[PDB]
Amino acid sequence: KVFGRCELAAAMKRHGLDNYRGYSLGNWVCAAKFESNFNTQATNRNTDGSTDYGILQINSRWWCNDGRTPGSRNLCNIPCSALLSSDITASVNCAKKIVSDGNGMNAWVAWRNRCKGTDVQAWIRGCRL
Repeated sequence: KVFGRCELAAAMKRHGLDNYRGYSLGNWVCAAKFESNFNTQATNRNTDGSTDYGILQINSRWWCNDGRTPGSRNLCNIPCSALLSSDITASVNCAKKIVSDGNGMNAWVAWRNRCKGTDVQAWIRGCRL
């Protein structure tokens, strides 16, 4: 599924991500925009042999099981394929674990390089939330 911007904002808010770990909704929408272009089906191989999955590009070395990643810990206890569903529940639940792991949203490369420190409120401008 390719979400619209406000569509994803609404879903993320319903699932409790606005201000989760102190990260405003705009931070999570900006992260999704630059990680996946709001596409639940997005996948991208990493050099270490892991792959990132879904709207928040969750990695198969630590978080989800894809059956082909050396060193995989599956800390979200989910198949990586679950993170590609049109239903974002699994991605949200796993993202909550990741952002709680110590370094906050810095886990998300694209957030750190493209969202952190910017006017992230713009990402929810116009939305009825």
